[PDB]
Parts: sequence; C-alpha cells; structure tokens
Amino acid sequence: EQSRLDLFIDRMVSQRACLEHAIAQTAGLSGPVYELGLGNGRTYHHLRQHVQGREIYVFERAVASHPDSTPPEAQLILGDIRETLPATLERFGATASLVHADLGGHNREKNDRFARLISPLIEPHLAQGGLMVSSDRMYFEGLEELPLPPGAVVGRCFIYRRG
Amino acid sequence: EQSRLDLFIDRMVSQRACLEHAIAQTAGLSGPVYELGLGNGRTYHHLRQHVQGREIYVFERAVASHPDSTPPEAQLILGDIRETLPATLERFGATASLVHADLGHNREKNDRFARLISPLIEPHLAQGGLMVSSDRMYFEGLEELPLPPGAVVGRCFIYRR
Ligand SMILES: C[S@@+](CC[C@H](N)C(=O)[O-])C[C@H]1O[C@@H](n2cnc3c(N)ncnc32)[C@H](O)[C@@H]1O
Ligand code: NI
Ligand code: NI
Repeated sequence: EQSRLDLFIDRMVSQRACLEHAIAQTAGLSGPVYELGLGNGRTYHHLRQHVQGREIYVFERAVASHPDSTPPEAQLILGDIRETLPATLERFGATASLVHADLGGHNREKNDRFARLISPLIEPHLAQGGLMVSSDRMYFEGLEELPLPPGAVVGRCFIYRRG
Repeated sequence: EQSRLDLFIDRMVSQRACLEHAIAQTAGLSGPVYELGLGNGRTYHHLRQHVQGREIYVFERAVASHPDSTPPEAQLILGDIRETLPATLERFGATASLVHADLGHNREKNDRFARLISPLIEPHLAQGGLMVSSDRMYFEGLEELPLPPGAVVGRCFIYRR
C-alpha cells in the first residue's frame, strides 16, 4: 500500500529519470521538445536546464507557473491540447524529438480516459527516433514501449519510441 | 546544479523520511499528532497510513484538499495558527506527541515565520514529543536530533522535548 505522498515522490523521481534518459536518447535529433501541461512548472524548469540545442514548446490552457518557470510567449501554445495539438501538427509537422506529458489531475480514472483520448492526437507529432514520456499509460498504434532507466519506478512514467 | 524538480524531490524525500522516523520514535506516546497546514492533503494522507493508536488534528486556514485527503470535521482546527495554537493549548494542554510543519522556499519570510511559530508550538509537546519541520526552528528547551537515513541535511529538521 502506498500513500499519495509515496506516489507523488515516485512520480517526480521517475520523471526526472525518464526525462534525462529521453533527452540523452534523442540528442541526435534537432526538432523541438513538447511539454504538455505546465502547471507549477517544475518539469519545464528541469527541461530548460537539461535540453541543449532544441527549442521547448509548452502546451497549457491556463498559465499559473512559478515565475522562474514561465515559458516565453513565442514558445507557449495556449489552449486545450485537444484543439492545439492538431493545429500545431499543421504548423510544424511530424518533427518533435521528445513529447512529455504530465496532464493528470487527482482522479486516476479520468486520467486514464484522457490518456486514451489524447494518444492518437500525440502520435503523429513524433519524428523518427522521437520519444514520448508520460505519467499515464498510453494507447498508441505504432510507438514501441521502452524499458525504464535506472531510478524510474514501474507504473509511474512510461516511455515510447517512434521506430 | 539543482533544478526546481531536483529541489522539490529532496524536500519531499526528506519530509517523508523524517516523518516516518518521528512517528516511530513517538509510537509509545498516546497524545495526538498535529499537522500544521493541510494544503492538498498528501502529507495528511501519509500520516493516516503510518500513525497508529493516536489522533491526528490538522490546522488549516481554509480547506482545499480532495475528500480522500480531508480530515473529519472533528479533527480539523480551522483558522490562523497565531490564534488556533494558543486556543488549542487551553483545550488539550502539553500532550502532543508529534508536531509537523512544512512552510512553503523564500529564506527571510520562512525564517521570520519559523521564529514566530516556534514559541507557539513549544508548550504543546508532551515529554518525549517530537517536532518535525521543513525549516530551522528556534526553541528554548527542545533538543535537535540527528537526521535519519534518507533525509537531506538542511531540507528538514527534527527536535525533541
Ligand atoms: C500536473 S499539472 C503539470 C505539472 C508539471 N509537469 C510540473 O512539473 O510542475 C497538469 C497541467 O496540465 C494542464 N492541462 C490538463 N489538461 C489540459 C488540456 N486538455 N489542455 C491544455 N492543458 C491541460 C493543466 O491545466 C495543468 O497546468
Ligand atoms: Ni487501433
Ligand atoms: Ni489499438
């Protein structure tokens, strides 16, 4: 049995491990990193520190980030990702190197329904060799699930790749 | 070079390690556990899974936690702690086994607040009672204990009556 504190710690530790791994594994790609969900902005802040030589675009419906974790307007894609993902695909095509999602709220069942719904909206964005890291199990057609790196906790984050 | 994600992992890992150790060290005491600040209720949810044979009272200004991490009405002490700690002292006396606080990252404000609440908290502790905090505290007669394995020095603190 795990508390909500144990789960939150395991989530953050897994994000850090999975994102650092995913950045390294995609360092030969030059397309952007997509951050789905800004929130307080901790993973965005982490990405800004660890991503070199790629842009980071942030998808968010309402910006309320800690001030030092706020994306510049040019890299903010504002609105509901159910509309903005398809709009962005027309703009940038299948060029993303890394897509990170931490879109979940407090209700795990709602989170899983949303993961199901958004999976086919995310999949077309990835370049060949691109990775997708999520704090929800995803429902992709073509992306292969990868084994987790050291430090990650099974069931907290999931990693997928466009082969 | 630590990011905000690195810092918050260290905060939460240290809080958990300190709290679990503190709960165990005070498991022989029958007086209640006081949680100062509910917030989203993750820490309260943790306390519920680990504290045995004692009540948990939560001090909060206004409840904003999901139902799954909200204490029962009877264990919620609502209002500004400058008032509610002294009011609680008249009600329950120096019987608390464990008092826990996370402050929330600005050095000077936190420190002034730690100085403000230290003398409010101190009289509540029963003999053998512990106080666990995210920030350095300023007690008259409580001794600082070593950190347990897993806690990051400077990110959490433990004191004892
Ligand atoms: C858990 S918070 C993100 C926390 C972040 N990863 C961090 O480390 O601080 C989830 C965020 O996703 C956003 N979000 C959820 N559904 C969305 C949607 N359909 N479109 C755009 N943003 C959404 C929320 O508004 C919220 O800011
Ligand atoms: Ni299908
Ligand atoms: Ni399918």
